[PDB]
Amino acid sequence: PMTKDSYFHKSRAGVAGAPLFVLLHGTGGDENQFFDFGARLLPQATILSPVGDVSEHGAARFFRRTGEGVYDMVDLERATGKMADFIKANREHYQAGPVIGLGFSNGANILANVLIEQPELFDAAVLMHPLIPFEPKISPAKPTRRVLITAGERDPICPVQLTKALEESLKAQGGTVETVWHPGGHEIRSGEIDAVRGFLAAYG
Repeated sequence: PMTKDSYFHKSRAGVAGAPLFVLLHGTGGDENQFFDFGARLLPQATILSPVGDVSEHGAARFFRRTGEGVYDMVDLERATGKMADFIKANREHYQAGPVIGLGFSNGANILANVLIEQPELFDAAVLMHPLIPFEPKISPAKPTRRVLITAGERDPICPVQLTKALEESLKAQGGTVETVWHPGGHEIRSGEIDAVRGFLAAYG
């Protein structure tokens, strides 16, 4: 490999100075899950969509859970470090401006940890049904950071209290944080997609 090529991924070269839009699929998805979704969203962002590097007999993800589902913290740290680099490296390559990310479930989770470990990398992030189990140590982000969390209130995978708590954690780094709830489960509602559209409209 090379360094911006560190994940296998789809890409659509955008205008110089325009956002780097990185989108991260859920467990079981891949590089085409979110690609055109976000091409459509930021008509001229440079767009970047990797397939995760862990395979869970078949289903691809961005970091390892043990059997019966508990996150592997060494692998998560490994993957967070890989993502960060991958993003910085493509920033260079396309001469992109703001970095924006969007993730669903497992993908919002790797993205959330980046928000935590590199608090100053992202300008905007949308977390779709995140699950963060631990309590993040808090480092300050950029006052312009904007984050959107979308969540289900009967999501058997994402306990309300943990979403509510991730919310406050990010909110303490600085920037804004907005959570849009729906009754209902792990599914993305059309209402979530709306809020996504309204949220990223500030960026182009």
